[PDB]
Amino acid sequence: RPADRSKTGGWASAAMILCIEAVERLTTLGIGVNLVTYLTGTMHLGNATAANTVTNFLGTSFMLCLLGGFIADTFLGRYLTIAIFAAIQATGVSILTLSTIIPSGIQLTVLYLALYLTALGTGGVKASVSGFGSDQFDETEPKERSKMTYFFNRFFFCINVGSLLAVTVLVYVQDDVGRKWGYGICAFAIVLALSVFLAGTNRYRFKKLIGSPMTQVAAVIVAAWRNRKLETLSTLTDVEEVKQIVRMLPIWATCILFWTVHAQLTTLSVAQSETLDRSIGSFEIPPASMAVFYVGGLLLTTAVYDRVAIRLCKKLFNYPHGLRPLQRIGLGLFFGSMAMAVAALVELKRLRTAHAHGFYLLIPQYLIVGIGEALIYTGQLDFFLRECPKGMKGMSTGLLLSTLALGFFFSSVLVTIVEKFTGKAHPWIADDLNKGRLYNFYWLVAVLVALNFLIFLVFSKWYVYKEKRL
Amino acid sequence: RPADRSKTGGWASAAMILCIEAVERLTTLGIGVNLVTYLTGTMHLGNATAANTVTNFLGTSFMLCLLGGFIADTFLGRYLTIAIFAAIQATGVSILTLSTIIPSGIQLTVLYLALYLTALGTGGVKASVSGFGSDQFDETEPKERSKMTYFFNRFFFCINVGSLLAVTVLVYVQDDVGRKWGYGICAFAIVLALSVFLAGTNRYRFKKLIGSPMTQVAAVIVAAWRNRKLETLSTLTDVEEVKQIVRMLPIWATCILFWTVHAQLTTLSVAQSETLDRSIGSFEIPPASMAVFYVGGLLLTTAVYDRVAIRLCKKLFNYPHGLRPLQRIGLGLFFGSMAMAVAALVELKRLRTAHAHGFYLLIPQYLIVGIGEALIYTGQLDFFLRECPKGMKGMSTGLLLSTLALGFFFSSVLVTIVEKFTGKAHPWIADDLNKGRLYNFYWLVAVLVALNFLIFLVFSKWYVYKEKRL
Repeated sequence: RPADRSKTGGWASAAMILCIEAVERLTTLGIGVNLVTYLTGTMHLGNATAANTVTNFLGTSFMLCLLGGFIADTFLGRYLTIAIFAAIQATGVSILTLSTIIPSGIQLTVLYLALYLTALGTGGVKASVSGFGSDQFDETEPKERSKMTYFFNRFFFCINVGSLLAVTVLVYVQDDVGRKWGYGICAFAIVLALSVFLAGTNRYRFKKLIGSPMTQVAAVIVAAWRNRKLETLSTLTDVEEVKQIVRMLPIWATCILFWTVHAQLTTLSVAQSETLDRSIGSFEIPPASMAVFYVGGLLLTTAVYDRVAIRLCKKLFNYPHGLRPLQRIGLGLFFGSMAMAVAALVELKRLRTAHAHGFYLLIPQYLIVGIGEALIYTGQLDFFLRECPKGMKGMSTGLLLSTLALGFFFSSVLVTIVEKFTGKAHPWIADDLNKGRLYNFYWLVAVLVALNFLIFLVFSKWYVYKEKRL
Repeated sequence: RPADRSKTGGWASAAMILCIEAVERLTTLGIGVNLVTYLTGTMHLGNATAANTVTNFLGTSFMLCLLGGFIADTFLGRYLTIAIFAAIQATGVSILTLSTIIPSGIQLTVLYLALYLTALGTGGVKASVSGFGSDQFDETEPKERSKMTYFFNRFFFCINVGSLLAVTVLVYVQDDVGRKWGYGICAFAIVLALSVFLAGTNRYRFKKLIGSPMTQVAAVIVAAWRNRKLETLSTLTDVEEVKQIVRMLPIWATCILFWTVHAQLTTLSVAQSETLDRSIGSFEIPPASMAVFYVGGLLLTTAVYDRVAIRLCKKLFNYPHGLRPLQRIGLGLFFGSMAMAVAALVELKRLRTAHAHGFYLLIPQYLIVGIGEALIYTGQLDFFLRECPKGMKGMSTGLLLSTLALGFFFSSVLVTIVEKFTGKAHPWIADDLNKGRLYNFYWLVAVLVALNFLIFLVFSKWYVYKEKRL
């Protein structure tokens, strides 16, 4: 409740608060990755619309985080949003466990509820836990500057370990050990982390946060039709501030498509996994445990790049960031189409052995995505961070969240459109890959993103001209 | 965050806050009444070892309630007490549910925590939910007073339904269905209410509060030792009022021996239940489920009195209630030893029969405790409300909780005393009570309560002669 006391508002906060961060982030992977294998095997839904289902939860998961961020900053507290939404997911992620214990009519209503309740909690929690660990920070930071970025960096390459573990350990517990423990532990994980965080309310110092920027971006959007009827600095320097974001839009819209190549990764590649050359010597590998190559492919890249960035910046005379304003964004797109087409070539390189009459076959597509991801993500971030003012910086992260969600919603559209393409005989979005076609769909995304790549470079020459001529 | 809002601070306060009170209430009985049965044949403890582990829990469950009430009245609010101590209990009971599904040296280590975690949680929740949901009260009260008092009697005889069902179905879900669901439903029940509570942190209005007597009493004790070496209005008003709290004390001290008798019904009388004439036709009744006769006893003795109050107030010229101040306690203390006399007499009629070669036999004792309770409570409560200056009105519901907690401990002291002096060839409370002499343990209680109630009568004369002169 009162004014700062350095003998209370300290690491105690950094500890308990960020417990939920690992707890939530690891649950989103744990649940997310393998939800496909449940909706298929356990839930009986058709492969085409068993994937479709998942994207929309993921799509929500982010659109909710975008929607919930505003609620956080503008309404009743960035603290309370953690408390309200950790309690929302704990309820949602426990109905999922009870959903794996009680008994597709009523069974779906409960499932889609439990999922879009976990899509709700995650959206609110993720939007604040990160910014509440931050609320510790100081003016010129006396010792805080070193105390902060030592723990936070010791916390980041700590959740990387856990993120590998959610794909590795938790998928084994879901596929082999039964989804009762699989989802059940996630339920326990969040209830524990809720008391831990709420035990800390005391050792915390709540900071006065300003809810923006959209707050003004919408009054700009309302004055659209009062001006239609008409058809000092709020227009002199603020409308010319909103008209600067609409410029990110072409480049921003282009990104969405990478997140669909990243979506197809968890959906069908996991369903392709539940067939391909299974037995690993003595034991067996879980189908969904394939995403390890993407998590690895993600890790390794930024582990190498943030050691070789100097070697890029020295050979080619450049600014602090070793050729990544949007350069790294184009590179990701290049790999975006690579992974899809490789996955399409391999798709039939498995079929040309199934019809006429595996573990390594699905390794490229995942590995190519991870590399393409670490390149497109640290590109996207360090784009409108550097290409927007400080009262709009990190209100630029709002463009990242809409980018993601849109790509997952678009995969559902992409799969749904192809369902409305071929009805009779065998379509290219089947229930059985050993019977029906699928490589065709993997080529469609490989082309839709190859088209996008040429579409991107057109906007590349146009946006560089917007910051230099004007 | 700013001020009074009749169009905002509303009935969700009533709706969404009190459910935790309701959940906790069904969670304390549902676990409290059983537990002994779980520690008998599931955890495998001795009849005198398991029933003693219960009295410490339930005592500490109020010793905390006394403390949590002080936390709400002085530290980081009445909303935060609910927010912290519900999640704690939801952590605690989920550990207890996980205690009944995972694999005694390290099994009790996990079970005792999950217990005393439900105790710390339960305590803080009880001592702040009721006091926060009632936040609807207004100065002169504009149409509020009506909705206010009605909602609570649409809640108090709502939680009276479910408390009766907690002895009925929840016990049957444990004793028959399995302690997995038993504590499992108990756990989900609290994780749902905690989500609902925090969510409606809008249609809630919080008030600024301070809460004694505890503060001033200790501050008076501070002066007693700092002025020990010596052996203005605070000396004339603050102490002359503190002296008034030293007055309930002998009455308070006597009531302690009622909760010792009460505790036996929840613990030791559940061992006299399980071993006696089980089945009722085609379907059997759970051993713990005998408390329906106690719960029914209370609920009836209450409803019967709440009609035959005016009938005996008009016969014997009384003021607002039918000889309800300290005359009220007396009956409960006599009925306290009465059930200890009756149950002992029926014990030998259960034992002397078994050596010579049941469900009806335990109905008397449960009712006698229930009857005496609704009398001792409307005595203890309707005492210090009218028997202490209004600055400490209801700031003596502690002088209620302290009588309970100690009453539970005094029984834990009683069982440990009898075991050391009478053990181990022919013990009173042993591993097998048929191969032991139980009946005489009651004569220690029955006569103790007969002697304790005797000193109560010896005090009642010296009270309305030494306190009435003020």
